[PDB]
Amino acid sequence: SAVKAARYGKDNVRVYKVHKDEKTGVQTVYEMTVCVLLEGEIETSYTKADNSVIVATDSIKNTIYITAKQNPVTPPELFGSILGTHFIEKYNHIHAAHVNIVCHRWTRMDIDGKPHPHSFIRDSEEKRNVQVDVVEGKGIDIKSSLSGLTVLKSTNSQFWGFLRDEYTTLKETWDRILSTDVDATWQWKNFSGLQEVRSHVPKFDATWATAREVTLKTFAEDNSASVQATMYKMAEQILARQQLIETVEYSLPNKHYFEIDLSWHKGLQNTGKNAEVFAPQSDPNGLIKCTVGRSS
Amino acid sequence: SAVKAARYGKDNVRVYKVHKDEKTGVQTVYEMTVCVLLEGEIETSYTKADNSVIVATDSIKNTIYITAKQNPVTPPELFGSILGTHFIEKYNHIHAAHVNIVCHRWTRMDIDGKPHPHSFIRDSEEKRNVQVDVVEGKGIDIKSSLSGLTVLKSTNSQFWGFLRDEYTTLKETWDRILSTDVDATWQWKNFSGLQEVRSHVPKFDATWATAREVTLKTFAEDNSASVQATMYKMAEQILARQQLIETVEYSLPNKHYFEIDLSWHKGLQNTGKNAEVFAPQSDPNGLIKCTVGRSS
Amino acid sequence: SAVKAARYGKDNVRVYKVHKDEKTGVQTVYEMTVCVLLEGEIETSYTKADNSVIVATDSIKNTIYITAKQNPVTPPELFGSILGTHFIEKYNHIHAAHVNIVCHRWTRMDIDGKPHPHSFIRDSEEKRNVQVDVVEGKGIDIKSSLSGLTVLKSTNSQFWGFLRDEYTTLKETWDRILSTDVDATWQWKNFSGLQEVRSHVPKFDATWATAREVTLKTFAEDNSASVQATMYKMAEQILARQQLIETVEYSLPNKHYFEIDLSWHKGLQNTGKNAEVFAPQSDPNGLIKCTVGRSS
Amino acid sequence: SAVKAARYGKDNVRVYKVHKDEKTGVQTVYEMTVCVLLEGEIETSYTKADNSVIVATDSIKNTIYITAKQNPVTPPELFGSILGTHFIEKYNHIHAAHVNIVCHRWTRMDIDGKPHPHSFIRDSEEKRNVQVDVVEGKGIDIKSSLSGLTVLKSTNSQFWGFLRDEYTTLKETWDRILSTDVDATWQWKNFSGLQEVRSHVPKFDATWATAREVTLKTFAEDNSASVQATMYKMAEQILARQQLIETVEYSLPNKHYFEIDLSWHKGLQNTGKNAEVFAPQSDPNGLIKCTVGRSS
Ligand SMILES: O=c1[nH]c(=O)c2nn[nH]c2[nH]1
Ligand SMILES: O=c1[nH]c(=O)c2nn[nH]c2[nH]1
Ligand SMILES: O=c1[nH]c(=O)c2nn[nH]c2[nH]1
Ligand SMILES: O=c1[nH]c(=O)c2nn[nH]c2[nH]1
Ligand SMILES: [K+]
Ligand SMILES: [K+]
Ligand SMILES: [K+]
Ligand SMILES: [K+]
Ligand SMILES: [K+]
Ligand SMILES: [K+]
Ligand SMILES: [K+]
Ligand SMILES: [K+]
Repeated sequence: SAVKAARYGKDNVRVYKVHKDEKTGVQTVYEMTVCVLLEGEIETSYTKADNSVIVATDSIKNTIYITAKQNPVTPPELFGSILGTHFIEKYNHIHAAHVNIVCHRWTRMDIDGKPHPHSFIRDSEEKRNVQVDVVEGKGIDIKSSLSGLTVLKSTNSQFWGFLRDEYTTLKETWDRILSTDVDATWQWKNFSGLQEVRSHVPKFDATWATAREVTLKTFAEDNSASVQATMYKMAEQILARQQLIETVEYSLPNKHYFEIDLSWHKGLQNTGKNAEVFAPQSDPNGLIKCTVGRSS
Repeated sequence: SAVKAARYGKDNVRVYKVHKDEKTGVQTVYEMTVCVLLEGEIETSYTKADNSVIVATDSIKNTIYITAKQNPVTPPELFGSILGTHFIEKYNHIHAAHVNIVCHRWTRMDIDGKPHPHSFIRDSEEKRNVQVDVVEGKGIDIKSSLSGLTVLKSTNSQFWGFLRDEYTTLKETWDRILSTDVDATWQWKNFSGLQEVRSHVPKFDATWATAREVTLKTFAEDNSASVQATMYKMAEQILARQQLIETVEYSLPNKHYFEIDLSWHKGLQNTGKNAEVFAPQSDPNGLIKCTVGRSS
Repeated sequence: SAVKAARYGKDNVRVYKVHKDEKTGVQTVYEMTVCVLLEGEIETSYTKADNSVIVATDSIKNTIYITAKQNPVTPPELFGSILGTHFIEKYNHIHAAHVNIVCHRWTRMDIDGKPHPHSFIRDSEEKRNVQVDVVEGKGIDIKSSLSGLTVLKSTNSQFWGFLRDEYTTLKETWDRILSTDVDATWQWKNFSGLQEVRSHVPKFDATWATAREVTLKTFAEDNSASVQATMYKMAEQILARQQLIETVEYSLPNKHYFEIDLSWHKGLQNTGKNAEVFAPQSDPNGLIKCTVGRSS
Repeated sequence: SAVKAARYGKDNVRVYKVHKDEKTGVQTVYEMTVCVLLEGEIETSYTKADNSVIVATDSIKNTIYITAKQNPVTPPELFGSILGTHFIEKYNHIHAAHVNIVCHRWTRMDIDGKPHPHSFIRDSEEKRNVQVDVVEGKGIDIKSSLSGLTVLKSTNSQFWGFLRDEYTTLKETWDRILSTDVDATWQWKNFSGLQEVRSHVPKFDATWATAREVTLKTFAEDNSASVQATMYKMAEQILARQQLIETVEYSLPNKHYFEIDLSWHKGLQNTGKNAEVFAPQSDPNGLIKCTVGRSS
């Protein structure tokens, strides 16, 4: 027995930060949940009860608050990079910092057609996330993503031409409902360190916007041949609009809505072109995944 | 031993309905979760294993789909009334139908500044609900509500002047964060039956809008003296804008955001007027309730 | 507009307490989640921004910890009564205290066939709860319950003889699966105050045990004619074994397990007497309720 | 743009299976949730709308039921291997099958001290899982695990000697509460195919038992120097008791229970050796991970 891999830290650290413009009086809020796990020469904490190598997770928690107090918390890619870099620069024996950040939505309220200076609404459970891995001597690897974006289209979704054998019962369809929870991730080119990350700061919010916009427009306008075909179109467009991204990954559940045959009741017609009332299925659900990169 | 009270039925029935305009091609979707519990001369099903008095919950499920297929599913107040009335009119021994409906949000997508004809987004977990109790010989009682409306204001919330004794540690404040999940219910005047409910149909969507609008504006503009004082203002305004409502009830959690003293670290100032980074508290939470009616 | 009803306090207060026997070294842990809402002459806090009538919810939180420190936290019926009584005795303007307690399971671990002195396991999400309403001049009303007790029987459950009409599709069955999450509540005779509650302390744990035992044995041995018939048998037995209880209420979901016809695949037989593989249904679910009292 | 990676299938497929002994009348139930994702020459389904390469996820669902009907569903390692092998043997273009199975607990009820023939109870949310990856030409890789095993010890947990600097506030302790949700995984040596997996069937249940037993005993008896030190002891013991396992991985959250200083209230002593009432913390939580292998 020997330690082959190990990391530890503090998870689920909720953090809120407010910015107050003294000139305009407008306030802006940010809320996130942070997790920081460290790697390094810490094996002895596991094998010899040597806690001298342990930067207490409680201390990691304090550090998250302190860093948020002295640095911008947005874009999350930047905050994560600053936070991760701190650990590998401050502690000689810590060689990797793994920072995950989940950003919660606090959209400014519009009252009587005017943006309110200090009132916000949680419009959607959709999240914007980042996974920032700061590895000593190996720069900063960043994976940005949007998740929990739940959508549905009532038509212009099809699924036919699939393999049919003795295990097949699914009927081909040229008009079905398509609903999913979008989980899209774009992996950035490795960054040499904080300076390079900072040099590209504007691209983070811009690329998130691009990803979300491409996602929504493609979902709404593509007369889908399958979840697979539609998600690929999203990925290729995103790669074409941001050269600093290496790959785009999508994980999409096919949240099924089943037709309900009611012909047994007074010959009521509710299937095919007559389908109006459907039964949303909680489970099971198809799960379609794809990682798209640039061709050589 | 004897049955003092009893009701049974089907809960968590997911229902989706689509409307397709053949003229414009625009489609509109509706999704809800329905629960129908019946009351009546059914005691023998419990005491003598007499299932002859039982309208199978599976049949109640079928009835929900059938009713949704042959009637409008909006406003929910109407659908609930139609569904409830069906049970007490169809079965002589059933004297009460309790219908609960949770409406899920499927907001039409805007693509390139134009509303899309058949694509929707789940913008928020906020729900619009109704509890419709159809009692034979006693009309229809309806309670409408909005829930899961999560908001936050970064200032203009205060709390001072409260009772202070040996159990008190809370410091008075003239500037704090206020965040809550709004659960507001407006109880309608009893309706004599389906005809009367139908005669007031336009008022349901209109009153829901009023309640939501009053909620948001009051929350955003009231320099709150307490959750209690602010919620009362919301209630009185709603009662003043809809004569057919008898009471307005609010249940609001005070989702605390605690200041974080960081002065122990290099004299960092993060409290009082210097407070920027806060610790959102998952629990516990204050819970403030109030039912407001008209004065005599 | 006027306040018709109002209550406020602190919800979701997590509390852990440990007892350490200095003689044996054996430690025993207790964990619960408490909610205390107060009623009284507090209308002005809502109508006039008068916080002088408000016992801060933060103070209510402190009081919960203090009371747990100076009193037994079990049985929950007792702790709830002590806590509720404190508020109506300490504050002249507070006339009702509503205490809800959810008790979490921390069962002592058995290691090598011997009970461990200080290690515990969360065996099941099943909870033991109490709702204690202390009303000045009207004694103490207590509702005890067990919830989250999930069970399943693979046979000896039937359902036939139910009403059949044009809305019915359910096939009669003489052998089906029955699974539910038991929520059982026994309402105690009103107690005049703390002294009377204390005089009956042993009966609380004893009655909870009786309720759980009757529930499990009846569920396992009754060749069920319906959920209704089986739950009634449980209720009548509990009432017969504890004279101080006035009513017993059950709320049981019928968590359906559907047969899967596989005859389309190589004539595979998986229905009726050949049924082996089933599809558990997440939703919808039947919901059966009954409140049983003593006959006159 | 080109597909770099892709897999798809059906997730959250609930499955129940019952075994009925005609001789004794004793019935035994099994319930699980299955996910099967396939890999292979399917890129064209994403890039050219070529569904001919798609084995419908609905068909994958049917296959799960069929396989469960014609094969043992336990141990899960075996069922997963059989199911995964089916896909790569049946479809020439499918080269990998990824099978995840979550086993739910249905423990036989004991009534009056006797095991009941057909009644079960969900004793704990603890799960037994497997991840079976069947790769054509590369055998079968299996990762077995237990998760959701929630435990707590009230003493014999310590944490001192950790790094202390300007970010540290945590006080050293020689007596604290330790609670966690155990997630333990043991990775098996690669198996050449179904025959080899079948040849080791008895070892699966035996090793799961060993892992659970070592986990519970070590947690209860180790006067813990840290979560790190205690989890390592568990891992090394498991590796020493099953030669066919290559690594053991633990992921443990440190679910904090904070002391509550009540000295501000009548000098009440509730800290240090006087600590009785604690505040369980929902978040944040430490997260400690380690993968232990055999030394060379
Ligand atoms: O067991 C522990 N391990 C840790 O790494 C730690 N950090 N703070 N408290 C802790 N406890
Ligand atoms: O036990 C049952 N009670 C019911 O009321 C019912 N309705 N459908 N199936 C049922 N099973
Ligand atoms: O708005 C508030 N109402 C209350 O009753 C209270 N108690 N503590 N803090 C509070 N804030
Ligand atoms: O879009 C889809 N992709 C699939 O792979 C599939 N399988 N069944 N239905 C499906 N729909
Ligand atoms: K370093
Ligand atoms: K699918
Ligand atoms: K009737
Ligand atoms: K409060
Ligand atoms: K009083
Ligand atoms: K039912
Ligand atoms: K193959
Ligand atoms: K920790």
